[PDB]
Amino acid sequence: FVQWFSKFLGRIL
Repeated sequence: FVQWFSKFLGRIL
């Protein structure tokens, strides 16, 4: 589970 790594990457991925 990742919320901080996706809050910045999930926005580009």
